Amino acid sequence: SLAERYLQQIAQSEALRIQQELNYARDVAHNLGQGLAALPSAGIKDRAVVDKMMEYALRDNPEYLSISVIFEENVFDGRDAEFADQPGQAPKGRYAWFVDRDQAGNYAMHPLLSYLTPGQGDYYLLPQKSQKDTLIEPYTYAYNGVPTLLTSVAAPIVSQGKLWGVVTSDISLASLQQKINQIKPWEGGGYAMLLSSAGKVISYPDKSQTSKAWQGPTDNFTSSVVQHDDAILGEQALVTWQPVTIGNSTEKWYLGIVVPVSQVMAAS
Amino acid sequence: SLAERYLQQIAQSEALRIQQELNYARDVAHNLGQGLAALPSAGIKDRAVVDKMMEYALRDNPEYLSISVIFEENVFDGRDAEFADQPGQAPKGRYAWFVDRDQAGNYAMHPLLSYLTPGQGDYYLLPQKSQKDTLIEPYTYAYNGVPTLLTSVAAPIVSQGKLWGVVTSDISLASLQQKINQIKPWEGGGYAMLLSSAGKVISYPDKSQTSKAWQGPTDNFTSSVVQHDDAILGEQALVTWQPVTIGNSTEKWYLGIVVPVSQVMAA
Repeated sequence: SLAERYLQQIAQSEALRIQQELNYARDVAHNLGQGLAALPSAGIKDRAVVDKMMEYALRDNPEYLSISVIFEENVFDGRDAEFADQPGQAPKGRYAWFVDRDQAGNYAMHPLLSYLTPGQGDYYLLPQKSQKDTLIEPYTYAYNGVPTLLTSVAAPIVSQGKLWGVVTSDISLASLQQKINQIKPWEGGGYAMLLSSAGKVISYPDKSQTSKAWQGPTDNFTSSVVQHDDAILGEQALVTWQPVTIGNSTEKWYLGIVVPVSQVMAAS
Repeated sequence: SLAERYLQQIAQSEALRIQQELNYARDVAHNLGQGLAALPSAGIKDRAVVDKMMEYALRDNPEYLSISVIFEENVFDGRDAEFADQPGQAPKGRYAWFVDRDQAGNYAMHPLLSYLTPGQGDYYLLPQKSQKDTLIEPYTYAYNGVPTLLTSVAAPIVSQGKLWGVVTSDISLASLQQKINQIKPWEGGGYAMLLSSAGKVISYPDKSQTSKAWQGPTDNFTSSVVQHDDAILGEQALVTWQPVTIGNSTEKWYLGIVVPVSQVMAA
């Protein structure tokens, strides 16, 4: 049907827009990583140089929560054992650090205490093993004493067959929701929703649903158009899903478009 | 009008896909540039470090022709005078270099001899003046002795108020054409076109129009659908235009979608 193809095409356009936002974040992390891997080749072995490069990347991205960098064991300078148990360092002396902004807006380095533990540390552990770009399931981190729901857009660092580590761009769920809730897919109405790979809510007009498992209408996040009793719109709605993918990832997120049957069938 | 709106939506999706590809190149150049500007701040003043980061950016982008970096005068190391008027260097001893691949496939650094000359050097001169990301009008450079049509995706380096220079990702027009000509906007049929800001043909299914001016019926590059006799399709066709923009560029390219009227009149 012509209406349903048009609806499918709207969903495609909107998934491409949000895909551009997430790829931008992947690119910041991926391109920062390629430059960091060039440093040992050029004879630069000073971890303060990595700190400054990470700082300038965060500086250029004022809405990001932080940038995180994890090199593989010893590959940067060979000195993980010297840092191993010193105060304020990361587990086993690894170059595993992130940069964020303080309450005054100046830039601070903090060690990645979580990077070896399953769950919290998946921003490192999952892409380290797959060597694939990865949109990480939503989780929580306290920045300046404020619990914050976020995702990480993680990019393995691969060059000349060698894994150098992982770089991530750390993105608040709120900032994503700010873009998704602007989407008005049909004559200034309807709404858009965004779901993770595991089907966790990234953005839904009922913010109380954030980070929770979706328990609703999808038939395996189909591209087909399906009619549902929608609680946000309070009427019969048409729903279609489109995938969102970054870099070389094989997994995906799902953008959903929801429009009222009344305004669609009636426009005909 | 529902058919019109769908056609417009198709153009918007195809435009977004091309725009993602051009923005990937903008990002390569922009993000390298931010890393390079960090280096003096960290005490690195060795031009060989810049060489290596450029090489690693090109290595990660085997399809690109080269990556070019032009620093502003003396901003990296203050030593331009020590490199000035030596053969093998760029004009005035500037850090102005590109990296490319040999016929053997290994990486070589070459000076940007043209960075101050109007026309050939616009990849530097135009973004240095506007300080905006810029899709450079298509031009020619002899890589390894072979004239090649390319565009440069140019990203001025700005950090904490200061212009540090310009980085560019240099892309062959052939690779862009190879992507535009796979676009089949309708049922597997029709085609897509790409005009530069100046109306030069970036991509048109007749490649002999490449880089030439477009003396065709564009309606102020309107989203509005317009009907025209089309030579490529050989029938009445519907045309619609959508902008394509990178970074903070104020200028844009235009993707045109062209589909036969007979197949749109179907539904």
